[PDB]
Amino acid sequence: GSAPKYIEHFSKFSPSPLSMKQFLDFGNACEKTSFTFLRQELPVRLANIMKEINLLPDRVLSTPSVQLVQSWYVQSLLDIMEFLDKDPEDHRTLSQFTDALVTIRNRHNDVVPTMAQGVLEYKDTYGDDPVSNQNIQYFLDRFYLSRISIRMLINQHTLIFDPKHIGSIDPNCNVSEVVKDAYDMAKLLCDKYYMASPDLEIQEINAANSKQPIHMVYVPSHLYHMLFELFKNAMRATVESHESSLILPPIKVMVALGEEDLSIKMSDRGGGVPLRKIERLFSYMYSTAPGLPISRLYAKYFQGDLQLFSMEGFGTDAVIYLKALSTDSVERLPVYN
Ligand SMILES: COc1cc2c(cc1OC)[C@H](c1cccnc1)N(C(=O)c1ccc(O)cc1O)CC2
Ligand SMILES: CC(C)c1ccc(COc2ccc(CC(=O)NCCN)cc2Cl)cc1
Ligand SMILES: [Mg+2]
Repeated sequence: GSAPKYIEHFSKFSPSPLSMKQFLDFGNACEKTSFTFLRQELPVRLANIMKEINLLPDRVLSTPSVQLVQSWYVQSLLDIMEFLDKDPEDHRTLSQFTDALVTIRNRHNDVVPTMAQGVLEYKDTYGDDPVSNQNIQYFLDRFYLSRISIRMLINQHTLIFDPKHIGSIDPNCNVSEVVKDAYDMAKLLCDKYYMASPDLEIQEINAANSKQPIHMVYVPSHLYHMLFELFKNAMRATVESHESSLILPPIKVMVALGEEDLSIKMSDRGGGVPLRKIERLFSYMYSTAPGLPISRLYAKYFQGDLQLFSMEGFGTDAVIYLKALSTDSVERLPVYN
């Protein structure tokens, strides 16, 4: 096989950050453009991250968990080679490719629980010192980011080439609606496991159009994933702090739209978290026993971020920061150096 020389040639190239605007303009600006493009860009982004995997020490590199995904990436890389020589125009050369993408998405579905079981066997084999933390944390933020960037291209392709929504993108994303959806769903999960559930106050704030409901251009899939996780905590927290009590304070969410920042605060009153312990809530390692950090990545992905400020003995605040503009909204891709 040539896979390591393939990795070699394509780890030369750089991932190409796309905007929302570009993602949309594919709308269709046609399959053949999407094909000719992706059959370069995927290899590039696969190659790039696979080059980084290979830079891990043998004590990590050797472990079952790693080699397994390292394998998947190869099998995937290879699958996309097949289409380098093939010319578009042929409606069947395009068809077989879409299939190829689907099979690859579905091959990679377990990356998360898998990487986890590698972390875990590391903590027990080698230990949980802070330096191990920074390394794991450095790498996985990048790995998992890279991972997201790839899913994004793949869904974009398959969902279009099978109109209001444009694949995983809503150009008219009513944010509050997504917020209810994530809440309702969390409420369901909460009630089920707890027989109660704090209510939800939402309040919009439209800087410019002081009155108008807040539409934005996003991948609502991603926005849900994040909101959902945040609620899960806001509820778990709110409940356990007040199980000996009667009255269950709601979960206030605020949505602010400014000149560039669309911000979402999820205030709970769950007896909060002392500052010392906050960094840890984003640590892949220090939260492996046998969430947020991934939700954080999803934010950073289109140039946003996700922060916690709690007040030990009151409650936590959790802000999702999104760029307000299709123009300022570009992929954050981990890149080689
Ligand atoms: C590891 O130590 C701790 C972690 C967390 C909390 C407290 C911790 O020790 C004191 C805190 C909490 C847990 C249970 C009940 N009430 C609050 N959390 C929060 O306040 C919280 C965290 C995240 C979030 O999105 C919302 C929250 O309310 C949970 C974590
Ligand atoms: C399972 C996955 C997520 C995993 C588990 C564990 C790790 C641990 O990563 C470490 C820990 C220590 C060192 C010291 C060193 O030798 N530095 C030289 C490197 N330049 C390097 C690395 Cl890459 C990474 C990834
Ligand atoms: Mg923070």
